[PDB]
Amino acid sequence: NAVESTLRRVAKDLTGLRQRWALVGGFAVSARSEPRFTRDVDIVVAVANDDAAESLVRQLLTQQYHLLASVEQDAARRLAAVRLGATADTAANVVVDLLFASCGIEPEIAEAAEEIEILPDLVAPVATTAHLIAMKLLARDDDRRPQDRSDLRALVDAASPQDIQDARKAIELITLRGFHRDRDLAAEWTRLAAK
Repeated sequence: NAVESTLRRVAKDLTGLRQRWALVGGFAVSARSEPRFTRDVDIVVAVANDDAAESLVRQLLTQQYHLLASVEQDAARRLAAVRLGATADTAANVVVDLLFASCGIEPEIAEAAEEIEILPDLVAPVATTAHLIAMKLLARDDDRRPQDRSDLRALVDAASPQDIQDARKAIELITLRGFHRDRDLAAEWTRLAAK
């Protein structure tokens, strides 16, 4: 409700700014598999560099958002993501996460995303099932994020064989770019799948 209002708002704001963007997170998993409880908006935004990301964040802070946190890292792309606090709606305050260089394949995710009617009269770009599988494998944390393991099950159960292969190729690109850190994500996937 308030979450849905925030989604519509950030959707219209990013598109008006001509940003290459895609929904990830709960709305996207819900769209690709089984609707599940979602209380924030998670978006990938493909931009050229940190300077472009910061220019976009300053543009949003002139509108109905305030900055709650920045995620910075030692990589060539120092700005990984920002967390914004939305005030589109008035029942409760709602978080909006913008991901720039968090998983390392933000450009490919925005490019492969597909237009889907998420809400009545809201068509938004949604990450592919394969890209969501890759993202959830990377982000899985059972002490801090137990929804990831369940989301991953739902996504794999909803995927086609080609989706699975696309996910494995998405994992290799993440790894080629160093975003795996020290982890063999494909081997982790195999072991989770054995159950």
